[PDB]
Amino acid sequence: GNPLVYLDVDANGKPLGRVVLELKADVVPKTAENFRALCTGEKGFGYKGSTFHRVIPSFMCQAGDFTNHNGTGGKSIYGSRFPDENFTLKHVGPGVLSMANAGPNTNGSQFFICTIKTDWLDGKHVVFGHVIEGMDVVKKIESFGSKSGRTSKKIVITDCGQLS
Ligand SMILES: CSc1ccccc1[C@H]1CCCN1C(=O)CNC(=O)NCc1ccc2c(c1)[C@H]1C[C@@H](N2)[C@H](O)CO1
Repeated sequence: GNPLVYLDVDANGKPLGRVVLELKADVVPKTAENFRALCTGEKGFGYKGSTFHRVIPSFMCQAGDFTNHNGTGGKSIYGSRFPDENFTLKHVGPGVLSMANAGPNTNGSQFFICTIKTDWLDGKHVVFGHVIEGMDVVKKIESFGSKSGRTSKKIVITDCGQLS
């Protein structure tokens, strides 16, 4: 079946709660596996201790640059980049989990959680899961963003892992 993973998120060193994500290994196994392993940290690196670096209200919350912490970095469990697996899943609404990229076939570790339907990203960003619970925590994160993407508090994934 599909993995269930979690992100525990702080704002300025104080807990916001837990986001639980289903990873659609049934549709995008390579993309799901990358995220799963970055949550557990089992390859020796991952999301623990990294930030939501770009948060745009009424759009999405972006994270996963655990190398440069500024939106330029991150890496996959396979290497520095990996191909777009498929575009079967669509950006249908709030809670969609999708890969950030620098154009075709540049998936690394950066990802975003949508807070609206972002259907204009269909065919460009690989969707690979969704929020199961903790959408209220995603809304808390969203509230510290701005149209520029700059956050008013430092938003950190303090812990993350796999539930099943
Ligand atoms: C910025 S609002 C926005 C507006 C329109 C479309 C998309 C976006 C936003 C919101 C949703 C996702 N997203 C974007 O994806 C923007 N694009 C980046 O932020 N790109 C940085 C980025 C991503 C992945 C990777 C690297 C660098 C590095 C490391 C490794 N992966 C590879 O090797 C390539 O270089």
